[PDB]
Amino acid sequence: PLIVPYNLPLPGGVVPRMLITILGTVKPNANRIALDFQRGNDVAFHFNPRFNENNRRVIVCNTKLDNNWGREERQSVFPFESGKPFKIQVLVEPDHFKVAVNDAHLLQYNHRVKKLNEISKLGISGDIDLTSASYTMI
Ligand SMILES: OC[C@H]1O[C@@H](O[C@H]2[C@H](O)[C@@H](O)[C@H](O)O[C@@H]2CO)[C@H](O)[C@@H](O)[C@H]1O
Repeated sequence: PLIVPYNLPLPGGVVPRMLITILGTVKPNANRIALDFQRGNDVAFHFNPRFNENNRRVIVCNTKLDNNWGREERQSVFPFESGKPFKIQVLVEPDHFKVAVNDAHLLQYNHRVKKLNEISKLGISGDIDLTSASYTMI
């Protein structure tokens, strides 16, 4: 496995047709997972499954610019389960990140950060055993 938090370099940032795949297993009694696609200190795309926010499971997505969080986009469809292996695929499309979990479409997140080729790191954190993190051009 990989050590969490884990940093995956994205050389020359991202670009449409780039597919990023994260394989892991959620720990028992998990509280959170986070993917942070960063442009330097900014977070272009924060993808944050929360297992207990007011006794609901929710996915919170956002962007952080100059250390300020923007408007959250929330998704109540929640495909993760404590204890279970997962696959998160993030496909960069021209206008949005497209996220599928376990081969089922989950959400899209429109690009707020425009300099895609400067989004050069993915941080992976939270209550998971991380198996692999990689990318491919499709
Ligand atoms: O927006 C993503 C960001 O959220 C922070 O938590 C928010 C919270 O979601 C919101 O309901 C409350 O009113 O303000 C909190 C602080 O901005 C998280 O702390 C952060 O890690 C991100 O997940």
